[PDB]
Amino acid sequence: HTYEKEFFDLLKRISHYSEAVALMHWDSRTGAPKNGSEDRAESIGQLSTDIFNIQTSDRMKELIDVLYERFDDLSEDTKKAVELAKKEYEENKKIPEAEYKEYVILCSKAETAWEEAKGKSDFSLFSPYLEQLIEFNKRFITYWGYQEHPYDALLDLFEPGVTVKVLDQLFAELKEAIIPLVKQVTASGNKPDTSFITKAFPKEKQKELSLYFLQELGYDFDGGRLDETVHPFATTLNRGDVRVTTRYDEKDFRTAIFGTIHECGHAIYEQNIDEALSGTNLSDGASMGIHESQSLFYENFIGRNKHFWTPYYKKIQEASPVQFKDISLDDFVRAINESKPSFIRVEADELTYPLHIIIRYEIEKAIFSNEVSVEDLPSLWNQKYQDYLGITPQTDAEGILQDVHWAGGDFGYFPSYALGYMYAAQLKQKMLEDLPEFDALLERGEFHPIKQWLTEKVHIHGKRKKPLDIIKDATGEELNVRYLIDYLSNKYSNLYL
Amino acid sequence: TYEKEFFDLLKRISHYSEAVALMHWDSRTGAPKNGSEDRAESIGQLSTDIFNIQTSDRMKELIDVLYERFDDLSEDTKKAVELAKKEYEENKKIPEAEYKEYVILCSKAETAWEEAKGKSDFSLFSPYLEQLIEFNKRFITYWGYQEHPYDALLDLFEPGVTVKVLDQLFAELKEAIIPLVKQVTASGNKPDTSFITKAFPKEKQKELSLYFLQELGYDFDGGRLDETVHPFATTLNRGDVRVTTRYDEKDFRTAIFGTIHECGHAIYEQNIDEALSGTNLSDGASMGIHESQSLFYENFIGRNKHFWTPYYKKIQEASPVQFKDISLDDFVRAINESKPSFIRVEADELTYPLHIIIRYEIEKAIFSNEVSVEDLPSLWNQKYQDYLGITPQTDAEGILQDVHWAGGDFGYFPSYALGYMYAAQLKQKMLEDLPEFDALLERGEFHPIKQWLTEKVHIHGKRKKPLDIIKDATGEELNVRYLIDYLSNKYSNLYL
Ligand SMILES: [Cl-]
Ligand SMILES: [Cl-]
Ligand SMILES: [Cl-]
Ligand SMILES: [Cl-]
Ligand SMILES: [Cl-]
Ligand SMILES: [Cl-]
Ligand SMILES: [Cl-]
Ligand SMILES: [F-]
Ligand SMILES: [Zn+2]
Ligand SMILES: [Zn+2]
Ligand SMILES: [Zn+2]
Ligand SMILES: [Zn+2]
Ligand SMILES: [Zn+2]
Ligand SMILES: [Zn+2]
Ligand SMILES: [Zn+2]
Repeated sequence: HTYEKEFFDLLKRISHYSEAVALMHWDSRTGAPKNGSEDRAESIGQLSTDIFNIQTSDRMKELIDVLYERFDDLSEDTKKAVELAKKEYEENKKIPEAEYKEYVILCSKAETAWEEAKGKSDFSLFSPYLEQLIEFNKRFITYWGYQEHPYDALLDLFEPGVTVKVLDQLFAELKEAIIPLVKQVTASGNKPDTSFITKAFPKEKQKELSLYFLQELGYDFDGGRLDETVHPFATTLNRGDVRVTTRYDEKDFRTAIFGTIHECGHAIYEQNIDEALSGTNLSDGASMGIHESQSLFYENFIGRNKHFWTPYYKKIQEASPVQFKDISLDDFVRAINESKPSFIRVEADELTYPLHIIIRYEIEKAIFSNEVSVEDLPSLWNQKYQDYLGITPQTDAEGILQDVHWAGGDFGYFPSYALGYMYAAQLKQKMLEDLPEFDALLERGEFHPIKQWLTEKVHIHGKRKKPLDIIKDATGEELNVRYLIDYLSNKYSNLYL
Repeated sequence: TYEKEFFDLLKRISHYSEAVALMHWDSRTGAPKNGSEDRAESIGQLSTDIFNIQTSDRMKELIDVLYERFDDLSEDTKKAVELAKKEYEENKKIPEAEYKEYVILCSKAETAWEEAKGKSDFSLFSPYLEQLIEFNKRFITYWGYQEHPYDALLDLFEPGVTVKVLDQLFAELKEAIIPLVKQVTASGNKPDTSFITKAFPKEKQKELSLYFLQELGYDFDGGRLDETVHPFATTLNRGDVRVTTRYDEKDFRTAIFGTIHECGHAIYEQNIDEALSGTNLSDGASMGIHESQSLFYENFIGRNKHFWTPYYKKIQEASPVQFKDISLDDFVRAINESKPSFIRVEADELTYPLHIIIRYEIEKAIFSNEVSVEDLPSLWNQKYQDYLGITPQTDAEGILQDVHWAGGDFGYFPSYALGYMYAAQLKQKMLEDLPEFDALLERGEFHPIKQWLTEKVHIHGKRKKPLDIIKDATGEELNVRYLIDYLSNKYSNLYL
């Protein structure tokens, strides 16, 4: 089919602009000289609008139309690809190209601005951009339109189907189960010694471990690389180039470990999406939610599984000797999985983690129903952390400025971490049927069985299935919170109670 | 509105260049080998994207409309359009589909080249060197030429330079160098060069390179230093000119002169009139003029023994065991040693030109179809014997030595000699306004020298042509005499 090839040719063209775009973003987070900032933001905006144009072009629209009528004579991937392109057409089409362009430029600038604001713990430096980033999104919500809550317009950008109504009901149950559970954890003298955790752990050695764990867990270094960054992230330049980045803290080796493993999650996913889909519309994660189910599956359902540490603790002890000298493997894991309310989401424990997502969800729900101004955000932010965690951020760096998501314009994203955590919980239990020897594998430092399970259930499909079908097909039951609640509940009732 | 729409196309090209530059730089500093293929494609798409703007019909329309209206355009705009017209006319002779696959080939070929050099295996790079040469022979056809077919490629870098010109030009060089080296190779004055090949800790070298970069004027808020196989300097945008180097713990010289050399390109790129930023004119006047700046920094500063007066203290403290009880005097005497060798990039001042000539003739033979790919390693090793009296034992130190070809840079090499000549001329003339030059180096005060180079060379960007740059700066067109005298004198006082 000629029209088909002209269609995929265009996507593959977009594919290349994407690599250039992702590299520029990655380069900006790994050393790009500040003097080049302005032109760098300009170029990212140009190549982004290029992609935008190829997707909003009359020709693209004609190719879609034609291919829809001949829908039956086409293969599965082609059908899904055109339906996907059709939505992206109708969707972008609602936005003035001149606006998308300056927005993209603003994001590139806002993020560099943000990186500085956070490093200095300066809200006022970021504030100006935050106001615009939002002002743009409010406007975009108008252009796309919505059915219930205007915030759904943004939620739909990451989890098609997830609405404010659906989330309220679900975050309700999480509160109902986590908060009281976290109170019990707080009301006990079972607090495990964690003194050895906050000691000095030489950076150079943490770097060795992160690289090591990556190799161990299955991250392909021939198709990736590890580098340092203020805020860890994983990006896909092209199917053969999926990079991850982490952050080291000599007073908490944990941050790098779980951050690296977290990112390793996304990477593994990306490094296993069917190669046939490469260069196309469907070579991407099913949704942030399903993507986060992979990062969280690795970080939490492996990295935070005590058997995962049996074989590796020997190394950790040798990397920073004086610190873990005479610390029991048993004490070590108990120290790692210490649950207690803290300020940083990225570094929070498994039990208190969901609350962070909830806090962000609600603040955003407010920002887009015009209930809060940029000026009162820090105050609103701090209040929520008190309501759900009983602690109040004292600095901007550990407060509102903590995450990069807003700086990049990613509003409506955060809830996907919650969902992702739920998906991970559900995938984990169902995986036990096929791999009962799970904990045994971790102790043997054997991860291909687990990885393979995920590749066939999630990875490989890429965007050939939607989240709903991904989970129903893998566990044979739609997304159900009970699993996460049971996992968490059962796990933190034994460590403390 | 025409002039505006015109510069708007140029700025549009400028952002594609950053993207391309970055993709290139990234592929030389870490990019995963599995994204190798698609990386080539993206460079190709983005490169062809720039090509299409320069060859578009609307661009040609804007070109003509501004020419009619010429006399009313500004000096910058005039030159901007003259350049746009040259590239339009030049690129229009090449089939788009072909430039695209050619760009993709260079990207893939350079990747294959890094590996071939690493494994010292020519067979791995041969399949590519075959295609690169083919495309270009074919390009000579499209562009056309007058005297020698190689003239079409030489024109890509040094407009106005031809085989006739270079033959005569190099002829005088061989004549002055060859006998001069015999002498140096024939004297019991061989400076002691034992402490050089000692072990110099890589991590320490890196500190020095960063130190010298700061000293010589490189702006780190506008750039960065990173490692690579083959050092180079690139401009992503006016405020992002990066430089790379290569550390050898068994000869610190490689990283030092390598960095300072790249610093030259950078100090230049970082001083082109900002007004030309985002345009057609914000670049080097030509490869020769660029190599004139890198070579001025590398040789006329780095190799002027006075340069080491203020820094020799640091070199000793970085690797104390190595330079323990070695006189500053003996140091500079060893640094500027002159013995025939295999690697151009590391070759000494006296023998450097011979390396360029060897490549000049080889390339000349290549495009006049007087040699096949299969026979190049042979011919190459022969010339290295013909001019240096030594034969490469591995293709790594032989024909795989430099990257240029893998990158599709044929007709580029001569520009190093022209730059070296330009440097020699700029130098002697600079002595007129700066006699205390050697005094400045002893104090490590370079601002006087940089500012001179900036007013005479950098600031202009592409506003002036090389012929214009040199005439305006020295008062006379280019002249080999300055380089011959400089080398003649300098290396006669060392050994003879
Ligand atoms: Cl990021
Ligand atoms: Cl981002
Ligand atoms: Cl194994
Ligand atoms: Cl290169
Ligand atoms: Cl002296
Ligand atoms: Cl190159
Ligand atoms: Cl002197
Ligand atoms: F890098
Ligand atoms: Zn994540
Ligand atoms: Zn970002
Ligand atoms: Zn295995
Ligand atoms: Zn150079
Ligand atoms: Zn002297
Ligand atoms: Zn290159
Ligand atoms: Zn002197």
